[PDB]
Amino acid sequence: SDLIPAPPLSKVPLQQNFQDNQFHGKWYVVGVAGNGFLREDKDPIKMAATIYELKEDKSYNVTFMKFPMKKCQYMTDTLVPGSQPGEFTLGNIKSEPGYTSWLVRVVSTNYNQHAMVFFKAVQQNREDFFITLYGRTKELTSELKENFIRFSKSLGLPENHIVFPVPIDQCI
Ligand SMILES: [Ca+2]
Repeated sequence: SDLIPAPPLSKVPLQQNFQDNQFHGKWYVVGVAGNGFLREDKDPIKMAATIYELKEDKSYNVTFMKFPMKKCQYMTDTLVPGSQPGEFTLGNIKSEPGYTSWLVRVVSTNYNQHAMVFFKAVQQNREDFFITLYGRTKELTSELKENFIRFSKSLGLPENHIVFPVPIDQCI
């Protein structure tokens, strides 16, 4: 009853010279892909803003809709500095009563338009991973979306594990 094994970090690019002070602010989740959820027809992933606040200790406070982003419930957690700039540990992506935490690698960004971010369970026995496509706006180019499908598939994901939330539903 297990998941598609997570890729090694060797297959995941890291944004070089990551600028933490340009990555802060509001990002929309334009695309989500992962091994741990299915493209539900009658309960779709909602588009939600994610807020990054940069702290003086170079952590971020991050505010986001709880995964898997089907209920209009938000949480705040912390991105703690990882091995390099642009890589972090995140404590939680939802209510997690088990021994669970997340490695976060900013794969690519241009700060003012798009980002792609990789997440994988830290725990040795866990295979959970996902990728988010961030937009400063609710819409991104065909080119940016196709590149997200490309990256997502490169990590073993089939098409039914890749979703683009409708840039609508402010969770009324
Ligand atoms: Ca946790």
